[PDB]
Amino acid sequence: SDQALSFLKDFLAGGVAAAISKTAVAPIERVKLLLQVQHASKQISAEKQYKGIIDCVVRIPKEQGFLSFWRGNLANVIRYFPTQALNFAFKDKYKQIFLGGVDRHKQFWRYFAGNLASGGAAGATSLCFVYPLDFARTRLAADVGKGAAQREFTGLGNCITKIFKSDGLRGLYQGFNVSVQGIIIYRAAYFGVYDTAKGMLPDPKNVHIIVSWMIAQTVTAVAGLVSYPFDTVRRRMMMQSGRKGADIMYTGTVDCWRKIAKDEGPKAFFKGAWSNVLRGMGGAFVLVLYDEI
Ligand SMILES: C=C1[C@@H]2CC[C@H]3[C@]4(C)C[C@H](O[C@H]5O[C@H](CO)[C@@H](OS(=O)(=O)O)[C@H](OS(=O)(=O)O)[C@H]5OC(=O)CC(C)C)CC(C(=O)O)(C(=O)O)[C@H]4CC[C@]3(C2)[C@H]1O
Repeated sequence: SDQALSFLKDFLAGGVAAAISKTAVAPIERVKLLLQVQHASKQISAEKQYKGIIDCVVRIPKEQGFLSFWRGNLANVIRYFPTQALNFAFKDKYKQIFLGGVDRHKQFWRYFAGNLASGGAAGATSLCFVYPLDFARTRLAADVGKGAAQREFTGLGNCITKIFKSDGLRGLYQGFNVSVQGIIIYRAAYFGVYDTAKGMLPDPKNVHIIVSWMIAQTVTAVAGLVSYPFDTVRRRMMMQSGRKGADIMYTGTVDCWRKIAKDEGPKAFFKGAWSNVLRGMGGAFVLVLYDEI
């Protein structure tokens, strides 16, 4: 060996691992979505909206079947491979266009900005292609329907083809913009918090290693909380595609930040935020157990 098809078995493993953690936490990921976008559903009346996580998981199995926890999951397992291909293709290029020729230690802010753009551009590129999967994934999760007769979509494939035959690609991509704003916010917080933090803590390796994990998670959760409102409006807009007239609670991104803060208050933006913290730590934790011989 020295060129034994090495580069791709990682790819397979990397995707197989991704599939496993996503599927493991798919149940809580669905509860977080429901709580997040239920207030804007055609199915969930006001007298069906869940009181929280427990209320939700205690009711879902009975309402739609135990397997419904995995409703919309398929897209989670797919997305990995197509996304990854696109990174091998642009991520590096973006790094050099924006971070090229700048020394992180002698230009902190020019590195902060360049790195945002670097991640912002790449994210926008990948989204551009797999966004639809996130769309379907989110639409299906919100499908609180019971039988295939009280179900908005009979699946991912249908969900895609349906909305399209209803709004072309425009429907399938609602929330795009704000999700791109969100990504930059996520990244600014992720790093912003890791820089201030790297100093407030002992970097001489002296800090067990497991404590190092819990802090990485801590940082992933903080970053995820700061950009959560953006995720919230993003999802709320996805909900609209296909809903021709009447119920249209939102018309545009601004129309969304608007209605919410008004009708739902200053926090509706964080509906599912805690659930999303659990989903994230749970996932990172699954990747831990996964590393078995
Ligand atoms: C408005 C919002 C909220 C805040 C920002 C994003 C993410 C958290 C942002 C995030 O993940 C991004 O952040 C990572 C941390 O800095 C960055 O890694 S890094 O380069 O190694 O630093 C990831 O890049 S990648 O190159 O590895 O692939 C990047 O992924 C993308 O660009 C994924 C595309 C599918 C978009 C990805 C993701 C996740 O972690 O849950 C994912 O979908 O998998 C998004 C969920 C959707 C929201 C939630 C978007 O709705």
